[PDB]
Amino acid sequence: KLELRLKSPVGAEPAVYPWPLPVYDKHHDAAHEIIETIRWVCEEIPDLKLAMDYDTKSFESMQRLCDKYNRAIDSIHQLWKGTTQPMKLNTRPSTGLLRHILQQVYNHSVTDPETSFDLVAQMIDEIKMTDDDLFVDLGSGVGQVVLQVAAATNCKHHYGVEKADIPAKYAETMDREFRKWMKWYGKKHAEYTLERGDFLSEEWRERIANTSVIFVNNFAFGPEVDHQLKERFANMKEGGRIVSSKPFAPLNFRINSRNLSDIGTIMRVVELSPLKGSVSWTGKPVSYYLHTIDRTILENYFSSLKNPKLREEQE
Ligand SMILES: CC(C)N(CCCNC(=O)Nc1ccc(C(C)(C)C)cc1)C[C@H]1O[C@@H](n2cnc3c(N)ncnc32)[C@H](O)[C@@H]1O
Repeated sequence: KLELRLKSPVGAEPAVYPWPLPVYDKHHDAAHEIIETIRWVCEEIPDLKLAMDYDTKSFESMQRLCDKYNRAIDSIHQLWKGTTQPMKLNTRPSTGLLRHILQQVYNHSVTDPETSFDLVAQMIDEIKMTDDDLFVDLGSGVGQVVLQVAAATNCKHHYGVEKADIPAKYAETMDREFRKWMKWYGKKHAEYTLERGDFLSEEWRERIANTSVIFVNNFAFGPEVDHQLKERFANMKEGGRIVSSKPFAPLNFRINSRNLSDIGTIMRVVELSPLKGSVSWTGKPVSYYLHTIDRTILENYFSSLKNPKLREEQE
């Protein structure tokens, strides 16, 4: 049992990798996870970076990297017992670190098969959230978007619902791995829960109604599903928000007597700035749509109906 070990910068149990190092997929292996972990822990701790071309296929070369990191850590834990203040323990991971952490968790969780990551990141920055908010990802897969958002924001709670057996199972793991690795790096996340469920179900009806921020990746959703979703969103509170990959109402909705009951009567819809250098499987750059529950649109229309002048114009 030849092995490599990395010490936690905050004294959690060490990460232990068997030799020879496992490959995760055609683009990810333990070797580079190790290397990358070291680089990121160095970003967490400037002194560690100060204190610190490799052959990822030589055990001795890789052990010289680990020992060197591990000694630098010991040395840093000593420095903190002195007057130097330890790394503050309650912080959120930088975006960079979070990217690594999520890659790492994926690798250790999903054993059989994240440009989204960058998009989600853009959305986290545009969509201000606070401790008032409840976030849900509808059709949450293995959970990566809940985890990312839960790591980055103050929402009071974050949920993901997913109905298929496979992804839901991985999600149970992704949850354990995530908490484990976040403890390893000494970072906080907001509360979250990843659940099995169908978000079209009667329980979810009320839950959708009380959620203030919904992400849903509905591009390939069919008419029936998008329509059922519209009927769920109709019950949401003023200022509720939905971010999606396909808009649930037209962007220039003009309210009139034929379309009174359409969901565009009750929501502002905007196209969100795309991410430069993004390109979907289609070939077109990726755009995203923000809907904000705003029932003043319907109010003003009905006001207008009462005003004979404004009534004639329309008419
Ligand atoms: C492709 C989507 C939908 N989703 C998985 C995607 C993983 N999560 C995201 O990608 N979130 C996200 C990403 C980007 C944005 C932006 C901000 C718009 C860019 C917003 C949200 C399919 C999963 O839904 C389940 N699923 C499908 N239908 C249901 C259902 N009816 N009930 C429960 N789960 C369902 C399926 O079983 C499948 O497991």
